[PDB]
Amino acid sequence: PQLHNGLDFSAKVIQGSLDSLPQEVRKFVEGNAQLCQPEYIHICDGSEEEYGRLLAHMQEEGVIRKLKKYDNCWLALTDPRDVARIESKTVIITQEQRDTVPIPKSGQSQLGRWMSEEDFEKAFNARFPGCMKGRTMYVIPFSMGPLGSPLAKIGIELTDSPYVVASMRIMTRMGTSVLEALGDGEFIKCLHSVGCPLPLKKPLVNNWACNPELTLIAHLPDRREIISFGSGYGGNSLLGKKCFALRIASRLAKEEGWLAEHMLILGITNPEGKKKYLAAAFPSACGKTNLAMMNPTLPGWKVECVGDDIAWMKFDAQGNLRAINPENGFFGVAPGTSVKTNPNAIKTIQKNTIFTNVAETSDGGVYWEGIDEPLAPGVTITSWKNKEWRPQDEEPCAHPNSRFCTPASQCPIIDPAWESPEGVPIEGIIFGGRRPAGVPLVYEALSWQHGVFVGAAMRSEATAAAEHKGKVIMHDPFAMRPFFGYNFGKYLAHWLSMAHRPAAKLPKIFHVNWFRKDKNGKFLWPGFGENSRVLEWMFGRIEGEDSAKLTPIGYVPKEDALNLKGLGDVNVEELFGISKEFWEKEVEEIDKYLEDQVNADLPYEIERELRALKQRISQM
Ligand SMILES: Nc1nc2c(ncn2[C@@H]2O[C@H](COP(=O)(O)OP(=O)(O)OP(=O)(O)O)[C@@H](O)[C@H]2O)c(=O)[nH]1
Ligand SMILES: O=C([O-])C(=O)[O-]
Ligand SMILES: [Mn+2]
Ligand SMILES: [Mn+2]
Ligand SMILES: [Mn+2]
Repeated sequence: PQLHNGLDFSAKVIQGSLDSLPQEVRKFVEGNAQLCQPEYIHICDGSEEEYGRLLAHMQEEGVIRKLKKYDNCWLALTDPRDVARIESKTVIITQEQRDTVPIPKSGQSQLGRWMSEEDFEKAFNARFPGCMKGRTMYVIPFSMGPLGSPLAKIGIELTDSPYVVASMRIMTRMGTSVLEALGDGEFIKCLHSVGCPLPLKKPLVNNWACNPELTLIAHLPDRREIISFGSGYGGNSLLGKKCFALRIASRLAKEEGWLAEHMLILGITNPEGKKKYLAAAFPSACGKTNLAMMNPTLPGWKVECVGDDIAWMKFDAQGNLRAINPENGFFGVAPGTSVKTNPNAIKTIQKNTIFTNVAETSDGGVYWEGIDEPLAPGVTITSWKNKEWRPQDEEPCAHPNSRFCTPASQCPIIDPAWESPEGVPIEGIIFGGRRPAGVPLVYEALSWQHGVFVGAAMRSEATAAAEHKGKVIMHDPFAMRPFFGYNFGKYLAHWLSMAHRPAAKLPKIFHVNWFRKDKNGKFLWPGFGENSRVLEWMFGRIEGEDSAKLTPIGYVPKEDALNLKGLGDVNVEELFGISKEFWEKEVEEIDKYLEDQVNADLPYEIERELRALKQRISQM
């Protein structure tokens, strides 16, 4: 079948067989092996023996360090330039720009970066040829969602980073059994490279292979391809997560009639023995993980975690909105995690966990801002910059977007239906973001269409999860601004169309704000475990309790309708204060944003809600 072989990479396979691969999978492996020119090919089997060799490899290359204080925990330190997502270098390629983003009326679009095929071809050909020279190409077969389940989606990620392989083993279901389930079926093509071919032209920082200058994360939904170059950080390199399960999947969901959202899924049980499931979309670094693992302070209440970041939802034959968590672990923000804020996370991350960019203690432990644990005398701290660090410096010991990567099955409060292929029934959806002023603690939408408008109007302070600085209040509708895989106007019409479904049991929609501050600049709400008091009110509202009061922005709890026992000091007046002056400016900014950014793709029912809210505020 060949004249000089040349295209047969069988001699370079150090684990597995190209013969054992399905036809379309081998073509994908061999085609990119010809282009990237790796020295070795490793077909992953997901075994414990393989994971051990990958760790020892990384440890011999100075990529990770063993945290001897815990059981099978490891620390990785990255280049300070490769620490988070880069929204400005995350592009979607479609034939028509209108399929990716609405055509803005004035400025440029904030709802996604579109790039033509012709432009991406030039960018691709300038990066990937020979990019894996001297390195191993790992072939990761992985499933998003329970293996063998009909709703699960399968991908193949090619990467030259063992750090990516080890993280994908935690965050997805990967190995030989996925190739057996895939067969000749369709799979999502994922290609990743750190962009540092050997021999090294440039010296690496902290032994972290990356190419910041050429970083590009590209999505080709028409070709079911994800192509990532230059970055090793999880959001850019774990292509099953944000790239697949949110950006690519949101477009497939639009085409197939389901939903892919940036949401946690939890189950909450009340003292009367009743349990309901809730989903919550908060922007990055705005509280999803802490809410989904919450230890409630109300007696008789129990929270269980289905997932903390991504939800795939679909109406069943009975009209229930059912959700699954397609992920296999948690990729959570480390700073702020303590026994008092998220004790269930502390119990989880003590074994089989990979930490990135946190501080190391001299006795083999971890440290970060907000850990709230004193160290023993003589224990010294090494910062994420691999330097000596004292508590009286200015640099934090851990990067603000440092992460743990831990298996979901180790969480003490993991929900017993978290791997159920039928999903869990959602009865409530929660929106919310970081708003230091104006936005009350919690309110309830007036209808399904008003609730969609509430999601579309979400604003929040910038965080360390992306490249945004200044804590400026940005728009982040549905917490999905960095993750839309298609036109945001069509996304809104997709959400609105669910109210047309026959026998659809539409959940209630709430909006919360844990982050409101007083005149002094400190938080008015204790949050974390105390957020169970807000969830209690939502639970009763779903049951139909008459505990709400009508306001121009929606329903708020009645007086003495929230359980505030054990606090008392809470300035309830400022937690639910609705200033006409604040909200007149808020609707103006929402109006200017929706008019410019969504333009002719803005559904009329969203504009009608904007006009209705503007009228109710003027009547105050
Ligand atoms: N004041 C206050 N801070 C909170 C609360 N919940 C979480 N935080 C802090 O906000 C930061 C982000 O919390 P996470 O739960 O990790 O945010 P996330 O939504 O899961 O973010 P991603 O994983 O990037 O999607 C953490 O450092 C927490 O300490 C809260 O209820 N009140
Ligand atoms: O990493 C995440 O979950 C993010 O950036 O939202
Ligand atoms: Mn997230
Ligand atoms: Mn999280
Ligand atoms: Mn309608």
